[PDB]
Amino acid sequence: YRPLTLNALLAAQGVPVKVLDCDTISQAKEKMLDQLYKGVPLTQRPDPRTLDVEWRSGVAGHLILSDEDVTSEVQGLWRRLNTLQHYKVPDGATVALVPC
Amino acid sequence: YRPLTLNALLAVGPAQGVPVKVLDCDTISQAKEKMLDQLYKGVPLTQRPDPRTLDVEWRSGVAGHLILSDEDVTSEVQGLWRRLNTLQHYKVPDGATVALVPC
Repeated sequence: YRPLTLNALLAAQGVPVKVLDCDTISQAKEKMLDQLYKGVPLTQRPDPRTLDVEWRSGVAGHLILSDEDVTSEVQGLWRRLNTLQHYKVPDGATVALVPC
Repeated sequence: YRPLTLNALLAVGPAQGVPVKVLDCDTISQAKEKMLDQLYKGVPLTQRPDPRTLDVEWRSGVAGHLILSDEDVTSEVQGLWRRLNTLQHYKVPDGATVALVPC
């Protein structure tokens, strides 16, 4: 259970967000929302489902992260929920919440 | 990987069951497809119900009349891993009566 800190954006300026590398994308997204909306009135906060999680990697472009996609580990009838470690998200990664 | 034969019925309309060979490792979706193809043998595609409009009902005197699905509250979990439900998951026995119910 390695902790990480994300540089979270709502898409200009990044905010630190404490997460674990074994958090699912859903779990990490909650934690990001908690920091990013802290100063936003209740009535102005979007529904989380209208946002996607976008990892803007340093050197290799942007990627939408989700709990289930073409990358998910499958073994016969079994499937693993995608985590931050699954995607190889490093400590200090810039991650944006973007219109879905 | 045990073969099973189900006693398959339609739940609407007026011993009535027809035999359907399945595998116990078939998903509910897969079992449903095999049940429709036997029950509706001879009936053109255009005269068959959309499969998504039917639920699979296992009429057990022991477990109850259960609606079976590929994914539900009973699905096996292990950490972050979830398994699709099969006939073996529900422990549907050989010769089980299973109905297709308008859904």
